[PDB]
Amino acid sequence: VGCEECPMHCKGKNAKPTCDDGVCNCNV
Repeated sequence: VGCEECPMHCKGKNAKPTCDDGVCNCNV
């Protein structure tokens, strides 16, 4: 995953993606 490829991976409704040291992660 990546910062420019996060939205594609994690996609829901109340799940916002985040970038931490090149580590993408979606929470809220």
